Amino acid sequence: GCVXYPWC
Repeated sequence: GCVXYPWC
């Protein structure tokens, strides 16, 4: 889970 997901 990258900061932004789904909009990473």
